[PDB]
Amino acid sequence: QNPSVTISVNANAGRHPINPAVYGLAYATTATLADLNVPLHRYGGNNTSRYNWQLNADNRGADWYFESIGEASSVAGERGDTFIANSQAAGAQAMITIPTIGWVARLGANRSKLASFSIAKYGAQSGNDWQWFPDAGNGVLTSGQNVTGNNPNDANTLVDSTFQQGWAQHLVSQWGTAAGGGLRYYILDNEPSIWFSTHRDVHPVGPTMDEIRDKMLDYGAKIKTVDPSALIVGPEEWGWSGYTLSGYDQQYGGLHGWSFMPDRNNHGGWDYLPWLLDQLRQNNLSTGRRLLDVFSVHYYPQGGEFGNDTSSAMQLRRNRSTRSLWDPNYIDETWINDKVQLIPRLKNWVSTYYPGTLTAITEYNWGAESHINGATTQADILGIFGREGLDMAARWTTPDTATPTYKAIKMYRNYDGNKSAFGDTSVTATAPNPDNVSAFAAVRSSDGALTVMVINKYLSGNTPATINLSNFTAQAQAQVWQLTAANTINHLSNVSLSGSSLSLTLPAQSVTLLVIPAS
Ligand SMILES: [Zn+2]
Ligand SMILES: [Zn+2]
Ligand SMILES: [Zn+2]
Repeated sequence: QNPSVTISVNANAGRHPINPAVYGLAYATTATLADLNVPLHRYGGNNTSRYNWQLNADNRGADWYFESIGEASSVAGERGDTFIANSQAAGAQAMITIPTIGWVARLGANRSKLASFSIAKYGAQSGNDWQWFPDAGNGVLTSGQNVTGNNPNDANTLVDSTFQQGWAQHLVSQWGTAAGGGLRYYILDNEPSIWFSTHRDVHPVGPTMDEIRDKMLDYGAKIKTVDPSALIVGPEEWGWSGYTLSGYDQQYGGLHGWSFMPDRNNHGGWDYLPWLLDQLRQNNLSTGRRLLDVFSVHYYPQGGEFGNDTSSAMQLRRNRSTRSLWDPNYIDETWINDKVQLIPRLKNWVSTYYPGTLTAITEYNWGAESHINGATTQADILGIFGREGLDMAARWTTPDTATPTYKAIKMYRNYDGNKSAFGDTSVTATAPNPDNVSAFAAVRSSDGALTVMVINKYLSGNTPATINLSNFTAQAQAQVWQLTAANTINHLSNVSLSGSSLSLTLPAQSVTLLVIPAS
């Protein structure tokens, strides 16, 4: 039905390891972490920036009327300990976000809720938590203008690095050091550059690159001192603009155009993250101690695919927009309007401004989770991650178990229900056009088997495909597992060799895994 495709896989080219940390997830259950066989679990997000560990509570920020709400438990840090217990109960490494913003939540009498923009204290506003906290306004006047001189102490308390160090001490005491099997990843806040938006109530002015640098040096030292075996992750920036412009400049730009970036101008025209990395590198050179271990950013496509729009046009965009993660000649079809090639960009930035620093995308989501288009896209993302050498990744939230996207992940980490996974040694696999059909390959170390994932992104018609192998002696038959809109991981009939190649027909919008044993 569709034009035939030839995919060549050379087990001897592009050889490099695939860190299983690329299959990371945020907010999943022990059951899911175990079923999907994911080794990384992330506790992060907007509210985690306002978490007070001694009170065991946080502020929802712009997400929910800037309300300070406590957890049921009054035990300092139980949220974190419960998160960690659930993670290792599934054999997964946990990541805990440690506030750096300073203003964390505090509570009222008997752990009662507090609000940063009390309507009674600041006047009528365009929004409020009418159903659960009517006095909690959205911080916007009826005129549409933001409320301004609000007192940050209304629902918060100013804390510092020594305060957070205490949490690290609590963590190490309860779980041990990282070297001993305790918390391995400490994340420094969340999307700091846009604190002036998400955490407007407590940080109305965007942070300069100086203040983000100082906070990482400061908070990073405190944590390393408590646990030198632990790994620090940051800066968790939000997206494109936050890669070259500090929060101060992003905000300034929004208010006066982009003809003059003050913070950038005071730093020799340097780009934000490159400068931050270089700045950390210099400090590492002066003290001889590494404070940052993993360079992390978040990335969500901007063309509108993040959501549930499953029209043909959007599905096609999802088939393409995925290039922004690796393709150097792909201009993002959005306001970004530039060649982002994320992973190569992150790798080059680390290699150029702070060698030895790992790379990660701690937040991403291409949408359409309950739709096959979302699954082919997710499977595409996972393949790209392993091929491009991303060190770690954390999908923003875990897809529902009934979803086809959930299976897409499973196709890589537990396709047979036996925890069998995609290979750990990436090898070259080239497809003539990833937009309609992409492929990824690797060689498993335990089995020695060659695993080849083929994604047919075409919206209709069967697609005949032939896989040509190079430098791999395989048995006469390759196993086949497949996923389609039928939302079921099917174990198809084996396919036979025809020398050093195998052919098969690929259904439209499908994820097929080929397990080719060695010898
Ligand atoms: Zn600040
Ligand atoms: Zn304690
Ligand atoms: Zn400076």
